[PDB]
Amino acid sequence: SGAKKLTNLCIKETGVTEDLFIEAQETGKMPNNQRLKCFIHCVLDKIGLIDADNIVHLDNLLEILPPEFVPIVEELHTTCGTQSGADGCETAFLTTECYIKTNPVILKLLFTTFSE
Repeated sequence: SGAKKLTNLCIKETGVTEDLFIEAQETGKMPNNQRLKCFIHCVLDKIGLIDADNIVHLDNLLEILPPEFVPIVEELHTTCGTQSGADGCETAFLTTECYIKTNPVILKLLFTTFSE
């Protein structure tokens, strides 16, 4: 139950609440709440996708994932890269906003996954 274990830890660590996830899903617009930004950073950090300098390395998934995920990961990495904000949580949020614009199908499924 890896993804649920990860989600649990990051919920407890950031204080994100279910109302924020419901609002993102029901409105299609992630709310600009710092606890949601930091949850997203927490998830990226747990998977190893953002480093201590707040640079995103989504291309890491390419050595890891089955070939069927390569085109999707490559497109998100090349289109979005690192969308830098003032700190790690802002960078995670801005980069994920770019991911949602680039591949809404995949990001909507991931949001249901990494949700309480």
